[PDB]
Amino acid sequence: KLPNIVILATGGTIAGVDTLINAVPEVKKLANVKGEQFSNMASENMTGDVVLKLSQRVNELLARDDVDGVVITHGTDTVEESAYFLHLTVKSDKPVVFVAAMRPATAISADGPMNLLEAVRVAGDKQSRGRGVMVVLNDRIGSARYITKTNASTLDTFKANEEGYLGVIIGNRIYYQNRIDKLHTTRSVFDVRGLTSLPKVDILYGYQDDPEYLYDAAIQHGVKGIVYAGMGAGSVSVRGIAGMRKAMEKGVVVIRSTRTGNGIVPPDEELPGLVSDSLNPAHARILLMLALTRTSDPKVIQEYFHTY
Amino acid sequence: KLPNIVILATGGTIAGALGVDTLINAVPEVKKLANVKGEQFSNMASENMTGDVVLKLSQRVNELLARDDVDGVVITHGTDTVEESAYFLHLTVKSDKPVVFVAAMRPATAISADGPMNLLEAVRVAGDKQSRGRGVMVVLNDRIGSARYITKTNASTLDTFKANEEGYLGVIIGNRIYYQNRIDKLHTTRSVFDVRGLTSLPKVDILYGYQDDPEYLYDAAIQHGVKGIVYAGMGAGSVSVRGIAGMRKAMEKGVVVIRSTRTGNGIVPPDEELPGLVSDSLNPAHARILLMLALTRTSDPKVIQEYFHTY
Amino acid sequence: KLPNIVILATGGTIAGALGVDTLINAVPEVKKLANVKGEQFSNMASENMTGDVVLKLSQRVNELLARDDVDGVVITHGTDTVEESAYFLHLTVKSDKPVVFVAAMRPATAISADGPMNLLEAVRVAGDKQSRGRGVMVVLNDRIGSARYITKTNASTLDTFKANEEGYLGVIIGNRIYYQNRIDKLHTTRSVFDVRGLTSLPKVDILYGYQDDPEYLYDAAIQHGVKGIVYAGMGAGSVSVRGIAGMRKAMEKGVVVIRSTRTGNGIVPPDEELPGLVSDSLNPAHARILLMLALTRTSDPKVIQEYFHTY
Amino acid sequence: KLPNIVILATGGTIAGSAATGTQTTGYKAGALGVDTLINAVPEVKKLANVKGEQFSNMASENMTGDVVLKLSQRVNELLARDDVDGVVITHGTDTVEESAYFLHLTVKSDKPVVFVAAMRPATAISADGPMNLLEAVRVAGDKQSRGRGVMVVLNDRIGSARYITKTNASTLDTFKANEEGYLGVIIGNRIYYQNRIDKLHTTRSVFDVRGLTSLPKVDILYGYQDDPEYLYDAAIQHGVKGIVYAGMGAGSVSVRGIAGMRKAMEKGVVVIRSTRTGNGIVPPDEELPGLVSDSLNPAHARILLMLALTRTSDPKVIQEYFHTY
Ligand SMILES: N[C@@H](CCC(=O)O)C(=O)O
Ligand SMILES: N[C@@H](CCC(=O)O)C(=O)O
Ligand SMILES: N[C@@H](CCC(=O)O)C(=O)O
Ligand SMILES: N[C@@H](CCC(=O)O)C(=O)O
Repeated sequence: KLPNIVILATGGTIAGVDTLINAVPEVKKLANVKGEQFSNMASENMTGDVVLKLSQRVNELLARDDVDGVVITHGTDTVEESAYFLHLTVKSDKPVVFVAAMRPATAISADGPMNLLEAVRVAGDKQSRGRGVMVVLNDRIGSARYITKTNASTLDTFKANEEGYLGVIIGNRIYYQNRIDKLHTTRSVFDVRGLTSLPKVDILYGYQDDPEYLYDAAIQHGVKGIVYAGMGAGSVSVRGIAGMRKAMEKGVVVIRSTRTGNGIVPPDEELPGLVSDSLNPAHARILLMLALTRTSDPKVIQEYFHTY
Repeated sequence: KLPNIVILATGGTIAGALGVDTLINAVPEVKKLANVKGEQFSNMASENMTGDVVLKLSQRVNELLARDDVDGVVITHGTDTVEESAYFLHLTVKSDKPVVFVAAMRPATAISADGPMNLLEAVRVAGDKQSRGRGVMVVLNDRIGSARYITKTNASTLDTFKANEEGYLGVIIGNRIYYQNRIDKLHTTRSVFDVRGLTSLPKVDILYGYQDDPEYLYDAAIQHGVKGIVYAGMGAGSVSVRGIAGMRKAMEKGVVVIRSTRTGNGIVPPDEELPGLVSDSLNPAHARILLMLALTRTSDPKVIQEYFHTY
Repeated sequence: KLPNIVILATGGTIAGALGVDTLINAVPEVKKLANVKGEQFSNMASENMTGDVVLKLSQRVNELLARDDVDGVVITHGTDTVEESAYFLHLTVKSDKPVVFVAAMRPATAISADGPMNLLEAVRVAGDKQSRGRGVMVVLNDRIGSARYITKTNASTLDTFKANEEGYLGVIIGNRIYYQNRIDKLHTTRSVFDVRGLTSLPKVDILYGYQDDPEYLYDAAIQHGVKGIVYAGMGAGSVSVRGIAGMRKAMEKGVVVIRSTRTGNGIVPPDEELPGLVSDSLNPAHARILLMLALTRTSDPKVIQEYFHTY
Repeated sequence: KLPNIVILATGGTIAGSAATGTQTTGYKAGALGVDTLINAVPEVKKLANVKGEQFSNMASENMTGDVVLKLSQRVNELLARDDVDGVVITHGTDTVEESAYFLHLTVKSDKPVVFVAAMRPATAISADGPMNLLEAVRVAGDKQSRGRGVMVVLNDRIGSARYITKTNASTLDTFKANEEGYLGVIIGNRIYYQNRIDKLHTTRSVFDVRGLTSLPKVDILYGYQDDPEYLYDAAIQHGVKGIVYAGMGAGSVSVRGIAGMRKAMEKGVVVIRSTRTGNGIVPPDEELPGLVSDSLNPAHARILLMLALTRTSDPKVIQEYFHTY
């Protein structure tokens, strides 16, 4: 028979979850779908405490024998943060597929309907198991660890320039290309099912004349971590170095990432802080927050940035 | 005979430690492309380049290009903020003579260092008469990028400088320049921005957009006297309820807010439902440069918005 | 007043069978942007479009643009060979009025079909005063590509039309056109090519380059009277010993040989030690179009090579 | 101690030289010996115990299936030895993706096989060959590189032989897999692995050519406006066993191409519909003649079809190979 798929709605312009389902009745030929309204917000207002609750609910659903996979509708702007959080914390090999739309549901040539169909097909395919959390738009299956919104406004915005897609959906058929060589889901050390709150982590940009006082402000409000969206390969001005050294003196963990959009920030002993490997600032903040729920050991956190 | 090209050095791994003359003598082939003079303007890693110094760089380039014995200028620079320096000069250099920034992703001592060929290409571009009137250029890895579109897209690769949606102005293949595009924007001799009499620039900071982004960072920027804030927003400059509160406080105190995007590419469109101006297709670093220069001429938000659509 | 735009239909799945008026009524918003008139030129899948028909298409567009009551033309077309038809008109249409090809990767009946918004964007482009004088354009997926640079890069995706090295002329975001580039090539009103009196075109075939590529395919093309051969070469138009023998036989019989590349992008540079001319950055399908038009004016290889560097 | 790596040289610009250092074209490929290349990069000896072997010295546009067959057989011999930990193969850029994918399907070992090439001749200013070779040796000698299929390394990137292609005629960064990305990257003397390909290769591949002396003939025909039926006739008459069609869009066929393919199939020729576009999926369509290439581009599709024809004539089996290899 058909796979059993829960469509868990959080908001986003792709949207009422039942209104969405009935607007795309073809999904009912791909799966037995049940809609659940988890929240209804624009994703720029999604917060870590709500994402935590999202992961806890998804873990509960996937523990059920009558649930084969979950599709999560979400706004595009921060889907990559929510998706990567669940990538590290969902303790199941059953597919979890985030889906979103770049055009509103009323727009001409709205992309939401076909994105949803594709997400349900992916979530219901036996071959989709064990691949980590996925993000599906525009016929592409992206890994939550590599995929990012690369363009403010286009349909094809979700890309992983250096890492490619896990697969594509063409002609109602899934073509799997890659498995990511990173830890996730069932292999992940992270289990947050007993957590109720998350560590505070802020992101500071790197640019000519970047100011020291933004580090001061972050320290004074009690951040546990700072992610630096650095110039080039996490390069730091003399002002940023002063700010990072002050932050580390107060026990704040600093991760140097990159503002460029892609690539590796390599280790460098003459610079302060840890390095983000190929994690962009938004993903690096998610991983650092979760790491800080378990450890403050810099060697462990640095390995996590190389392996997750 | 040969064009007269000044190689104006600011630092960077293409040299920074080595002096400009060490670079020239390491690549003696440049002397077959132009009569080259080295001038050491500074010698810093580009992450320490500052607006006050970029201001002086533009003023010095303007003096050089005013001379009849200078046909063009090649500016050696670190990769990390070359796109900020180049766009500043894109808007303030008052000449059609070529200004070409060049950089290297590998240090000059590395195996297969890219600096030598990047410099050779930059000199060929700066000395070609067909390069005039094209705006400020950034040359690496056989590519000629416009200062308005080109950005460092990768932390660590040789091919990092790309303009994903706008492409390259031209390419250099087999010792020949192939020009592909002219940028459909105002620059250089048609720009209203003139800083030849300025000594300082308005303070403009950049704040990131992300889940749980904090209001206090807006408070801190206001309390330290920023005149503008560039917001590297989620998606098309979308703003959380906390960012909205912070922007409303900044605007009440007269700070100009530009909504840009953290994504890397594309258009932030006007939106009546959100605070602030929009950055068009300017990324946060370029938006900060334009906003700083705009604030030297006006505080009218409708004029600043038009600058962002035309420069 | 609204611009007057003709929607000239040739086929493709954007109307897939379906008449042009049905497509217009499926996007009634176009009537708010322009006074539109549909004209059914043909109704075929674009893999069956032929040079003789493209010739007539070019002649009909020139007739329409000669009229004072026509401000621009949108041409609906299949995706598979739109880049061939579009580049042909890019070289042969004698007007600065916009000519905008539009297509769809999903059939008109599909869920989330891209045709309606592509058509709406194409009409917005064709009717905008800022769109004049830019050469022939191809509009899909919010992007405006030049017919000289744009190509179908993916067999099956909505975002397939890209120009990796040259970017887009502009984009359409939030019901507004953002122009980024003007192509630095000759086209339309500055093109030497005129086919308004022709009824047929010279025969030109394309042969692939690959390991073990066979000499007998050159023999066959010669025997069937080709006037030109475009070679989709390995790398930068590299040729095996078998391809060299085939090209030398073709050139001895007066066949003009153009070396292009199978790679998808970039410059095939001059190499006097290899037979034939080089395609500059033209891919094999575009190179065939230019070679056909070049042969209507000359058989001089030096002149043809200059065409490939300027068009 | 250090891994033992054989550098097996076939030719290419990476062994190319010229009269001056300013010409990046007009040089001559396959003119420097492998020991000249190794001695130009002596740092390789701190990464591995290296042995150079001159297999051939030709421009890769002249590489042929008969020689690629011998290359696969020689690499299999080398990797069977206990004193060989991996192999680096220097090769011209123009057809490295064909040679690499052939060995991807036929090498019967998990030890790394890494193809390396250069877009600038060895004498050029800022020549890329030296660092590409050092990266390839680092990759071939790392035990974490085992079991990943055959790799192609240039410009700090590790590409799978199944996805990587030369995308630009002339640039250093030409080797890309737009939709599938890189297996890994090499930054700061360190390898970062990102992906494992979800396809069959090497030790899990059914293709074995170690006893073969010849390969089936397969030609490639382009799809375009006015494409001629006579090229199909010519291919049939010269005895092709397979035809790969570099089709318009998603393997779409004109009325002339359809007539040609039906003639070929009536004569027993296997037709694979691929795409000239550069990327993406050619989907099944029973309304059209032939099999479909999945995401294989024409040059890769030709290699897989040649190897498929060494073991099967069953179209269901061949189509399944194109979906799984
Ligand atoms: N800012 C909105 C955009 C619309 C959408 O992507 O759904 C959101 O992320 O929710
Ligand atoms: N952080 C250094 C990197 C070296 C370089 O790019 O030249 C700089 O930007 O100067
Ligand atoms: N083969 C069809 C594909 C559908 C389309 O692009 O319209 C054509 O090019 O006409
Ligand atoms: N045609 C030459 C160029 C080599 C190269 O660029 O590596 C070959 O493939 O051998």
